[PDB]
Amino acid sequence: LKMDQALLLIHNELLWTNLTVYWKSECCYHCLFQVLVNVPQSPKAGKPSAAAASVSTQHGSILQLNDTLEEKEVCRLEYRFGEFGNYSLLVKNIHNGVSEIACDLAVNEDPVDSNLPVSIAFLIGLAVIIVISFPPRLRSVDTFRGIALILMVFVNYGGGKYWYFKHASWNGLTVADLVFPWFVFIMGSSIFLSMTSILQRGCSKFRLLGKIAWRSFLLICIGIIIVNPNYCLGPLSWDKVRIPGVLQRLGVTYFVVAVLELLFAKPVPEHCASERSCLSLRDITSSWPQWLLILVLEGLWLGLTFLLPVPGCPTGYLGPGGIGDFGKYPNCTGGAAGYIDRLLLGDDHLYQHPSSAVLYHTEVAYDPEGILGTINSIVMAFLGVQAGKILLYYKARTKDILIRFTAWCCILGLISVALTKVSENEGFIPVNKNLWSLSYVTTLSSFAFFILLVLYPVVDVKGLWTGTPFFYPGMNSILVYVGHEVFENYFPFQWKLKDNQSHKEHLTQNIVATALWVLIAYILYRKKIFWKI
Amino acid sequence: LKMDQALLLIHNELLWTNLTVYWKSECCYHCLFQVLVNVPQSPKAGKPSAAAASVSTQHGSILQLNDTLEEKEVCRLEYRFGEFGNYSLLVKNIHNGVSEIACDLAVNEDPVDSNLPVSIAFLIGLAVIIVISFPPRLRSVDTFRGIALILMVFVNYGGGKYWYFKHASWNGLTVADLVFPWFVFIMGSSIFLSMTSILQRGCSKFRLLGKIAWRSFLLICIGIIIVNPNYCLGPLSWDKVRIPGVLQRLGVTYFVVAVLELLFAKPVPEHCASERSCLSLRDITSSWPQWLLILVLEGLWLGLTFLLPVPGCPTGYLGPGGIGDFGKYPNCTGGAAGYIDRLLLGDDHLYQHPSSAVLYHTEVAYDPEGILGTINSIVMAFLGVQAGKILLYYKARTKDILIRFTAWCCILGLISVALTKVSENEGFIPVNKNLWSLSYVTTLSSFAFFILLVLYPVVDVKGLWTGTPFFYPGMNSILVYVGHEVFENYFPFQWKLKDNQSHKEHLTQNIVATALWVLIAYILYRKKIFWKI
Ligand SMILES: CC(=O)SCCNC(=O)CCNC(=O)[C@H](O)C(C)(C)COP(=O)(O)OP(=O)(O)OC[C@H]1O[C@@H](n2cnc3c(N)ncnc32)[C@H](O)[C@@H]1OP(=O)(O)O
Ligand SMILES: CC(=O)SCCNC(=O)CCNC(=O)[C@H](O)C(C)(C)COP(=O)(O)OP(=O)(O)OC[C@H]1O[C@@H](n2cnc3c(N)ncnc32)[C@H](O)[C@@H]1OP(=O)(O)O
Ligand SMILES: *[C@@H]1O[C@H](CO)[C@@H](O)[C@H](O)[C@H]1NC(C)=O
Ligand SMILES: *[C@@H]1O[C@H](CO)[C@@H](O)[C@H](O)[C@H]1NC(C)=O
Ligand SMILES: *[C@@H]1O[C@H](CO)[C@@H](O)[C@H](O)[C@H]1NC(C)=O
Ligand SMILES: *[C@@H]1O[C@H](CO)[C@@H](O)[C@H](O)[C@H]1NC(C)=O
Ligand SMILES: *[C@@H]1O[C@H](CO)[C@@H](O)[C@H](O)[C@H]1NC(C)=O
Ligand SMILES: *[C@@H]1O[C@H](CO)[C@@H](O)[C@H](O)[C@H]1NC(C)=O
Repeated sequence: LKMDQALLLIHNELLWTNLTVYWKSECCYHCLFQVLVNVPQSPKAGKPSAAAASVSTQHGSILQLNDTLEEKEVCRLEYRFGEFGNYSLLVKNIHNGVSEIACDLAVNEDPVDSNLPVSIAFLIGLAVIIVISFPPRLRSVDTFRGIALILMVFVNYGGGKYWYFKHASWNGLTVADLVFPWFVFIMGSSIFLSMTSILQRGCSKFRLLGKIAWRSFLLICIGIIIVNPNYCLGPLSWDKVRIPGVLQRLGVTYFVVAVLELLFAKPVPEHCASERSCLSLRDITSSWPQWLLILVLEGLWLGLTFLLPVPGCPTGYLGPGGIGDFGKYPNCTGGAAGYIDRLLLGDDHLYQHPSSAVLYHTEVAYDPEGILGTINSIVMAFLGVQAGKILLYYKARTKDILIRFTAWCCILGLISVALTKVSENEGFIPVNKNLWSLSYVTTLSSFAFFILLVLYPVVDVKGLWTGTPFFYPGMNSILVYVGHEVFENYFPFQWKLKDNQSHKEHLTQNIVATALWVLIAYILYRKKIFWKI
Repeated sequence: LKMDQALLLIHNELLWTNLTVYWKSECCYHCLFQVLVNVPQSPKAGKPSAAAASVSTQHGSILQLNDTLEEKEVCRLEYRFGEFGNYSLLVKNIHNGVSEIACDLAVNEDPVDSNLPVSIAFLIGLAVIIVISFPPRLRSVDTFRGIALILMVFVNYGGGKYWYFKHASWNGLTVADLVFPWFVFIMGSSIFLSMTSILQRGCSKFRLLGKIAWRSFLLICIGIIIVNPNYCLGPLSWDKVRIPGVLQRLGVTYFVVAVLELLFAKPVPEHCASERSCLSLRDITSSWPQWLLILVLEGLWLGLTFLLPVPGCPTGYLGPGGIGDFGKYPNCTGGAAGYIDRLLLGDDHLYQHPSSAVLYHTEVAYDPEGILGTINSIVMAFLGVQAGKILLYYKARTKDILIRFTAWCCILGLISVALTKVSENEGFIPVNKNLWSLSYVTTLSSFAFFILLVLYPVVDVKGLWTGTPFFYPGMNSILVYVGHEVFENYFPFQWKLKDNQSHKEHLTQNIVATALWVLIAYILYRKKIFWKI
């Protein structure tokens, strides 16, 4: 018995009905019934036949008995199983009245509760906090980036082998999905904050364009050579290299938004601040040509995804392949993004095993961070640029900045509610990390606005907290990222586990590895070593 | 047919003699005859039986036919085989006179000459040189260390799969063996050069001892955690960790010689220089107490190796195990060093596969850099300290320093000749890297004295060469070492080879990797980034 399983042995007593047991989870959307076990017929009178099977306990189970010769369903039960439990399903015949078939399930051994280590760890963290309590840079931006870094290091090392510290298979939001867009939002803000400071004191655009180009080139080089390939399985060879990647995506969106802001730059007006609703939206109207291009790119993304003809697959398709959507479309994982990507780069230059495979059973390859999602990344980086413009235009009165942050958060939350139709698998556009939906960027940017609204009158102005954890990694992000990608298997971060089937046994190791990375970040702050790409 | 092999098919014509073919290489010392092929008897008249076998071409071959039923040797031939050649051995019966058995060997396909890429590469290097031609630091020490670093990076990546760019199996000296002791000699010199400068300007011994201790601790930590374990094969676990290592050895010898010089330090006498033979050996007589301890440690090493009783093995044994020494002692790879090491640390905490295994066929484990060789490392580091004392005592006249270097080189060369008895496998103490012989340290220190004698009136005084290659890696040694140990499988250094059986195909890749490391060292010099443990 492995993790998230429960031995289910079935006893069948009926004289002459050879039985089939089917299975399907409760979360899987429009999924066919596969097979679990085929119990044998009662060989002799009063000596029932028995079979053994294993059922997953991560989500609820639907179990169907359907016979072998015929189709009439003998029984169905829908129930939820706990980890490492002897459960006993009995199917019998009811003597009273007409002949009837009934199923009774009895627990032999009780299961084991699995959220106890999470509870214990979070109370111990609260107790430790209770014992502990008794060209300027901006503190709030650095604090938020540090929180994103500790979440990324913890989730990428290991979630404790938990399903809610892991990317969802399709059409869902978890703790793991939240981390990546916030980096893009911070990156756009940092673009505006750096660029306004360099253009002042005297500089040339010809000077700055080389810097932008060189940064983009270096990021594209670092991702392909170092981060992507697995160098334990063999020497690197072309026709087997993965070109799409996270650093290439960051580099291309950085190049586009940086050049686009550099072309249309205007000096910041003095005494720009006014009372609320009396500004005349001067921050908005100073960016008049650059909004139009972003609208054209979003119109292109909508039109391409919904209306492009694709051979074999339906023309606009958002669902998974394989078993999902009833196995009518057994390829078509990507849709119109997958066809575009599988006509230019190739099919061998893509990520072989996607997240959707484990539940939806899709054979064909998909890349989470490839082509046609870059447009939405540019849109969200522009939103971060918009936040950065707000901070430097109106920084006389605190009340003004809070009003803009509140209004922007409410309007983005309203559009993401209206598009999502407040569900998970329904609506015009669902929220999905793999396709980089407009709903996805629209819901996480509102959370970023709310988090900045909470932090700014505490960590940055009129201090009530020193923000002491979470800016020490914030200053050095690229060292931490390359460090955990290169040094992942080394001894202080990882060691051999003498029980491989415990959530409890993994969680402490991942927590210690995250704490060690925070300690390394703290040592480098005191030694005043900062590296910037 | 793989590298360094040659297909040898044998034709036997005799009517009734079933034959055995034996094999033994020409370099292997007191080695038994194993089996190569068992050809079958002539089944019919005039229809000879045939067999196929492969013979290695790295060294010469001795081939014996000895029959199966009896013992009378049918024939023997001793010859040298070339790579990838059809050779044809015929054994027949001579009709004339008495019955006689003769063997004739005829070449069907000529072999391929294998030193052509080395010749081509070294002429191309000469042609490139011909095209190219038309608290102070000391330059000569840095230049010598850089040469040692490029040799170490080239040999450790790959020798071109050549036997003379690789450690010898036992009792031998190659290009690969020379690299490591020179680092210890440079290290001892750098100890004296730093220590005399820090004691002047005002300092305390209590201040310096912590620095020495901290450096030793860090080196011991770096070697065990990072350099030794192979982290692709599994997570690290104790009872399977290798404690002996190169960095631990450097750390312990550094601690001993640094503390020993710090205890007995005396200020450098002004106007110490004199005419040759008129100094009264003042450099020698200022170190009077510290010579005695080194003599006691060397006496301990000699007495322990020659006279310690060891169970099962002979009491003082220097030979290999397995097949070597005629298979009389089938264990006893280590001797009295192996027993001492296999009684303290363990047998699981040792290096599993030694260099001697491929030719001598030894099953038992040995560690090249463990316990009881540390004493000789301390002796050679003290010799480097002695060279450093010569440079600062007598640096008024150049002629004086040259006379001391010449005399020291001649006396060490004379002792290493007298001990080695100018042979390879004979003498009282042979030269061996694995046991760290007195002969080994005595012969390489003389070469270090000669190389310093050549470099010092050229690179350091009265320049005729700028030493432009070989000091750029010399300043940063620890970064280069940790860099090639961690980044060994990455793309610019290594790539997939579409022919795996060519010396020519490997050599270019290793040369390019060495040149890239020299380029990285050059970039860091201009950027003025220097790190010191
Ligand atoms: C599921 C997953 O795996 S999610 C994967 C995502 N995780 C990653 O780590 C991806 C890698 N990304 C990164 O490391 C970072 O996002 C970066 C470094 C590439 C960019 O983030 P940035 O905010 O731009 O960082 P960085 O510090 O390099 O910023 C560069 C400039 O911004 C400036 N800056 C940054 N923060 C601030 C601030 N708070 N105030 C003012 N200026 C700032 C810097 O001074 C610098 O300007 P300069 O070079 O002109 O002096
Ligand atoms: C087969 C194989 O694999 S062989 C394996 C061996 N190869 C290796 O790379 C092993 C690793 N060893 C090393 O990297 C080096 O030997 C080291 C760094 C550990 C030590 O070598 P060192 O000569 O001591 O190097 P390093 O530069 O660190 O020397 C430290 C001190 O010497 C001083 N120094 C070094 N060279 C000189 C010089 N020419 N003149 C004056 N001072 C010098 C430095 O200034 C420093 O003094 P400070 O810290 O007080 O300012
Ligand atoms: C089980 O039987 C039901 C009803 O007869 C039928 O609808 C269903 O397709 C069957 N399941 C499978 C997997 O054949
Ligand atoms: C409970 O599980 C164990 C697992 O080995 C099994 O042997 C035992 O038969 C189960 N109990 C019952 C009543 O089946
Ligand atoms: C797509 O589905 C077909 C069956 O309709 C299958 O044969 C094919 O192998 C699938 N594609 C891949 C890449 O496996
Ligand atoms: C081969 O025969 C010779 C002479 O009869 C004998 O000395 C030798 O031991 C034999 N070799 C082997 C391996 O038996
Ligand atoms: C030469 O080598 C080839 C290798 O395939 C072999 O087939 C051929 O028979 C050899 N020549 C002779 C004359 O045996
Ligand atoms: C040492 O030799 C004996 C045979 O004499 C052998 O059984 C043993 O396994 C050898 N040692 C090792 C470690 O293999």
